[PDB]
Amino acid sequence: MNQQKSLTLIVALTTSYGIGRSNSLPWKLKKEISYFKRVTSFVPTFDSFESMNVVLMGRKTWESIPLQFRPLKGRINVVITRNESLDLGNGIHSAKSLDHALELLYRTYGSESSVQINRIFVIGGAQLYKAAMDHPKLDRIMATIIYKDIHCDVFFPLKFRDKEWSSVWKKEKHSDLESWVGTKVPHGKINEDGFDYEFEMWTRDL
Ligand SMILES: NC(=O)C1=CN([C@@H]2O[C@H](COP(=O)(O)OP(=O)(O)OC[C@H]3O[C@@H](n4cnc5c(N)ncnc54)[C@H](OP(=O)(O)O)[C@@H]3O)[C@@H](O)[C@H]2O)C=CC1
Ligand SMILES: CCOC(=O)CCCCCOc1ccc(OC)c(Cc2cnc3nc(N)nc(N)c3c2C)c1
Repeated sequence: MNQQKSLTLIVALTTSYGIGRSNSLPWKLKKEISYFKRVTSFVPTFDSFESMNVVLMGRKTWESIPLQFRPLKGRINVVITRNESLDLGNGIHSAKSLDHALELLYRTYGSESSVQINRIFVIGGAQLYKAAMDHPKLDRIMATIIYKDIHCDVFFPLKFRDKEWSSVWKKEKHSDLESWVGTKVPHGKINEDGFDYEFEMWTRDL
């Protein structure tokens, strides 16, 4: 009664698995953010009458996002942090672990609640990504690959695109990415600001 959905991780990362610098992103990509927004917000139309997605994030990611952009708009935010500390949010949820967030979500958004959960995303940062990679329900990574070894000080925790992980994690066809995300998605290299990047979807078997 708690294991009733897969998790999806969404991340932008360099070819060296770099995700962050000096507690922020070290690139400026508005289209890449709009992608993150489309994907994390997308609900099939028939369901969209009553259903919403969830974004789970570490408290350091929470702080990292500019004040203007919180909570992240038409999704259910849950911030994961290990001491019932002092957050202070407009209906904004707190849990001490990934599984405690899941239980809090299923208790709050039940068979009867007006709002119903479609998909659940883990949106960072490295510490929460590491918990999600270890979680038996994670089966999908939405990766934006950034083809530049931009200096980072925080890294994604498991080299899921490298040969050692290649019997577990498989890159899907672009048409399957678009089928999952519900829209046409740019295919191949996109250039904003001196770097190529591209959108990928990886899966593993549960
Ligand atoms: N490129 C991308 O797509 C993304 C990049 N980022 C970047 O990542 C950096 C943040 O990464 P990181 O430093 O790991 O920060 P995290 O966001 O993972 O936050 C870490 C804090 O969240 C809490 N936490 C995380 N995992 C758990 C867990 N399993 N159980 C309990 N509490 C947990 C802890 O809080 P406490 O200390 O409260 O106990 C921990 O100290 C920033 O640079 C941000 O810009 C973030 C998201 C996406
Ligand atoms: C109120 C007006 O709102 C508007 O007009 C719309 C602006 C939309 C901004 C909100 O979305 C943002 C904004 C900034 C961010 O860090 C600056 C992030 C964190 C981020 C970014 N890329 C990301 N990209 C990927 N592939 N994955 C992530 N996990 C991710 C993550 C967590 C998200």
